[PDB]
Amino acid sequence: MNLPTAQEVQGLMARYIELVDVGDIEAIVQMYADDATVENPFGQPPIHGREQIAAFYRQGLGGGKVRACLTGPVRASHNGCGAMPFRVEMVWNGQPCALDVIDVMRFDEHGRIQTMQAYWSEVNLSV
Amino acid sequence: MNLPTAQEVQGLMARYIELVDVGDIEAIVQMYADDATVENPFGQPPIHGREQIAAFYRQGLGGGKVRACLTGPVRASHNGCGAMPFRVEMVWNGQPCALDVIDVMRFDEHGRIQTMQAYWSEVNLSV
Ligand SMILES: O=[N+]([O-])c1ccc(O)cc1[N+](=O)[O-]
Ligand SMILES: O=[N+]([O-])c1ccc(O)cc1[N+](=O)[O-]
Ligand SMILES: [Mg+2]
Ligand SMILES: [Mg+2]
Repeated sequence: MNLPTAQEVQGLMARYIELVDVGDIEAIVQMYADDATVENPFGQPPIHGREQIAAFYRQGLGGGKVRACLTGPVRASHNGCGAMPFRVEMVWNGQPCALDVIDVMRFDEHGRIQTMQAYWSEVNLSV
Repeated sequence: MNLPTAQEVQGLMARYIELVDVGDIEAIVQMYADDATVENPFGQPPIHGREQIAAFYRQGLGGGKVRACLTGPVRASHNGCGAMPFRVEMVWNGQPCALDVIDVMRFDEHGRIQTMQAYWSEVNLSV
């Protein structure tokens, strides 16, 4: 595809959450542009490139026991960007916990994620 | 205050929604830096400065019949920024309607909104 339309952004961002929810690290990485950046949480320096991004998702999702679901609709733009609210459920030293997040994404002219910014801070974590 | 902490960002952004919900145009404008920008929706060129911002809110809220409420928690950063999901309820040619929005804000070193970006597109509008 080219620069995704608003409807395509909504589909791609929902697909991303699906891949996080099942923990398909390789499929997530494929959604990113080869030189994409991730800022997690927003406020921290970006990581760069598919290998660093793969390392990120392997760390976050490789231990298993992670689920993610949209908590409301994707809000898309007409310039290939969008924002979405979701909750990540995991386990903290064996206890269930949740993290509320908003991701902002910009897609490139091939429909790949160029930038991801994950807004959250520690008070978005609940035990 | 100085650059708001994560907790202060959560308070300021929730306060903003409160002021939108009651329609206090003057109090909203006061939350913005004198030279702030608003991008509504994200993808459109910014408006600039408190007068243009006041004109924006007078247009959006001056006709009355607008409510706004968070639909989930504010996601704040440690660098004075945050993102929040909310729903705006209004009336379209006399019929109830809703718009789902995510605002991203950056605050300045005085606790005023420097930039606001409102993510939404037409399929976030429901009649
Ligand atoms: O660190 N996180 O929990 C996180 C934040 C934003 C995301 O898009 C995905 C994840 N994750 O893979 O879990
Ligand atoms: O255009 N809008 O509905 C809108 C979008 C983002 C906002 O922070 C506020 C409003 N509003 O005043 O209604
Ligand atoms: Mg490229
Ligand atoms: Mg200033």
